[PDB]
Amino acid sequence: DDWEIPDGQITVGQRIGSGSFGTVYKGKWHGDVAVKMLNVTAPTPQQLQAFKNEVGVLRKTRHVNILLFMGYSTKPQLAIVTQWCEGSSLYHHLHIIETKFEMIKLIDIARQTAQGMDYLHAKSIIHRDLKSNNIFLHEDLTVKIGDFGLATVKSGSILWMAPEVIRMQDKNPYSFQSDVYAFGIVLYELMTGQLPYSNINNRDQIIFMVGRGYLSPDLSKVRSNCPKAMKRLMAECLKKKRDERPLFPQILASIELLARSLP
Ligand SMILES: COCCNCc1ccc(Nc2ncc3cc(-c4ccncc4)ccc3n2)cc1
Repeated sequence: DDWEIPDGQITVGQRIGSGSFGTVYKGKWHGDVAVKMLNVTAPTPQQLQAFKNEVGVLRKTRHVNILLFMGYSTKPQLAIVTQWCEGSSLYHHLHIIETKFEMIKLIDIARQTAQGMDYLHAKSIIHRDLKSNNIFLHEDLTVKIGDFGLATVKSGSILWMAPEVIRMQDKNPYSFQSDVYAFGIVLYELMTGQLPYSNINNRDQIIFMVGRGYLSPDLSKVRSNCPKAMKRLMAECLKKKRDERPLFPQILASIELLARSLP
């Protein structure tokens, strides 16, 4: 298959954010789309190789809970195109507008997010930048997992980084478990309506402490009706040492099981 999208086809619109390799806009191409895109046609083989790699990953993802890849432009500017999510990111809902989701919808947002990752990890893909920001909500109902900028087979966003990633020896601290840890921090975002470590106000300290294992999210901050199995599961994903964290299959199952025992 060739998903290259010929020149002239796209009508690019309003700015949205600065994604890993460039700038996102709303655009049009057989309907509303998103277009992540590098503004310069000065594209060094560092930029032009990242792009080639993101596309290579996006083109292996066909799942309800992964953001639908649709195609790529080379000319005029480098561009990647995806489905447009009516509803914005999970970050926006939880922290910007403070949407008070029902506890069942929370558990489902978790369920679904886990499903996407599980699918991703079976396809042998490490997302490497999971976070509410990159989790998008479709008609406020369905979860779509986003920015594949960093992502691979075989960045000033710290709060979702496992300690070994904050630490650094290997060029390869990333694993399915380092993804599990970021997922851990999403469960917390969802169960607390809050980013972790708000008592601390100094970012560099957060970095140092997490990596050492002095800081770790305050689970007492969960909502009352948060099930104690969900409370116990956050703990599994947030376990300081990578080897004690469960992979997504067992996480799904646990969220599934706990969804069943539910008022
Ligand atoms: C305070 O109120 C603000 C109003 N919200 C505006 C709004 C609404 C919806 C979106 N939706 C949307 N929907 C999907 C999006 C996908 C990517 C994205 C990022 C990286 N790679 C591919 C796509 C990036 C941004 C995306 N944004 C954005 C802003």
